[PDB]
Amino acid sequence: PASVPLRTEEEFKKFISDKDASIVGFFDDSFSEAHSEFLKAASNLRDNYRFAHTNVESLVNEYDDNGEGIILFRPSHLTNKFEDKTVAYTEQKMTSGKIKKFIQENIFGICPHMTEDNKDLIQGKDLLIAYYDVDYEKNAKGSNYWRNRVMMVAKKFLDAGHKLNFAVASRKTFSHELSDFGLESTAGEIPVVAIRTAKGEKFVMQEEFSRDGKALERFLQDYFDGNLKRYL
Repeated sequence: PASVPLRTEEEFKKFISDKDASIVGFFDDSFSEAHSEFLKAASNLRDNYRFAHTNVESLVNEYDDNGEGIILFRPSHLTNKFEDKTVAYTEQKMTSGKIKKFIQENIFGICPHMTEDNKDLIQGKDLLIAYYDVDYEKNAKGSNYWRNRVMMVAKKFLDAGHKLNFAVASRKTFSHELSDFGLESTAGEIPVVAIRTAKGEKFVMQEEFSRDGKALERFLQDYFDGNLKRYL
């Protein structure tokens, strides 16, 4: 069961309401070539993402116009003004390789919440993390407050040419990582920020994170300009 069959709208809504993203296939034909390739991708990536599919007419018709589509659904608690909750697979042809590329390029969006479960999928490319009291069980409000400030800045640099990934992470859960950056773990609300490049260079924001996001903005500008001393 690398992909969960969803036989009802209750089941589909239940599936997509998770704290992790959903990759849902919509096929009126359960034996199509494309349904086959869907299941191959689900099988290859079964531990990395949550796959489901459906042939429920009302659902396939809602999400696709040709009886053959895939929608990524981002976590509803992470919805934000900078991207949408859904991303439809846009290619005409469906292969497992192409479904794999699609999910990697799209599932996380601009600034995922990095967790113990997804951390190895977020890490590895040049990456800025903002560490603070991320916790959507007890602190949804403060979680969003800071993440929206980080995203508003990220999106300005992304919209310009710049290539860098962004994530928010619990300063607590990832306390061991902080020492790599000369940072300490606190219960504090105000984020600390460090970049690690894929090649291993580390850059640590020095100024306190201002609510107006301009400290983060100055840190990123300096990073891209190459005016930062690397940390160690």
